[PDB]
Amino acid sequence: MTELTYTEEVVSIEKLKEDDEFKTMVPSNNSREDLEKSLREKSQIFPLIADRNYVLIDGYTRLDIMKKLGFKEVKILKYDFDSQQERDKAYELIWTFNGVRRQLDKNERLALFQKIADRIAKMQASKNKTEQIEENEEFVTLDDGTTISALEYERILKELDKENKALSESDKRKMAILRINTPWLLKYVTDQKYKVPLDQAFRIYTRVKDMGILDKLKDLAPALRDPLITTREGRKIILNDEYRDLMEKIIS
Repeated sequence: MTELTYTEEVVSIEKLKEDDEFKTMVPSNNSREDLEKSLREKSQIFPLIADRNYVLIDGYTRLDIMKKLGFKEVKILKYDFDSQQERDKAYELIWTFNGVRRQLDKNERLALFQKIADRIAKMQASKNKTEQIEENEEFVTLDDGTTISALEYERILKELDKENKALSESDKRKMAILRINTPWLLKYVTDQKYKVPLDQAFRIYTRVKDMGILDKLKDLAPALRDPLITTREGRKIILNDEYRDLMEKIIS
């Protein structure tokens, strides 16, 4: 992978062009007032991240705040690549500057992590097709035709977080297995509405797959599946064995 280079410069605040995808990459959080006073008191401590053509990659909230605070010019890091052609590079920057961020809870960074890894996967299926064994058996098909195994996806995760500063070894493997084998289940961990813990979601996975009822659970009606999963009360029914009879009933 080519090395990323950039230069530090100051530009008119209106010179920055926004990319609606990058604008919505990072899950909404409660950090606005945080970097609102930072910019209020001591102005710009950190520069924003832009590409060669001044397309904003990272710093959409910060830019919005500064626009409203009268700021006329903003310090940036202009990287020497075209985000519209080398998206993969923009994707990496957004992860680098957000995955470790503390203002983001574990579930919001996981949702970002997946959003990133999914992008990188398509970026590699468009190059390879143009220019543990068990884990390599299962595959998922993204909304573009890009298919991939739990193994490849997991290796992609590691590449994005080698020093495990964002997640742990087992967390990346748990997430990878869920992402490929049971996407509908991962969404519960990713959904802002639920923020179901990963490790808890994975316990449900291994559990329901031992009972041979992975598909019954997946095919359950939302009215029944949501409460059974997004609630601690519901998980007991799935996890604690003294509730087998109830579970079998819920299933059908």
